[PDB]
Amino acid sequence: MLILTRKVGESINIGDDITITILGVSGQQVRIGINAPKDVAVHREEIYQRIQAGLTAPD
Amino acid sequence: MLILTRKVGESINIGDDITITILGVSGQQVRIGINAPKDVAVHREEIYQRIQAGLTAPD
RNA sequence: UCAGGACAU
RNA sequence: UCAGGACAU
Repeated sequence: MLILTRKVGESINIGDDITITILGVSGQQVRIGINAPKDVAVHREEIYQRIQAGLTAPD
Repeated sequence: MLILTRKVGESINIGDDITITILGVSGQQVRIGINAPKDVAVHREEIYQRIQAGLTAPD
């Protein structure tokens, strides 16, 4: 686990092929971006539960 | 490239072993959390430049 | 901004 | 906002 603080217009990184960018905020909402190869997956925590059910590609 | 707009307390996911959470905001600041194995790296964009200089894991 | 592989900025 | 593998929340 890691925790750190950032502000709009800055970035964070993961692995050696992933990047994250805080595009800005709108009230409690926070617009964020993600940059990774299609060799990996990325979704909301909601959609992730449909995938970790036992797969990475639908029927 | 992906873009999301979610608020404090929400979560997002990457790969099959990474998770992200938005702990909250303060004006323009945005405190964030990350959860991944030590088999991968995670730092802010500032520290990432010390790593991509020729490596991906500290001493 | 209700969910996408797009900064719509 | 100071930099860590910790929500210090």
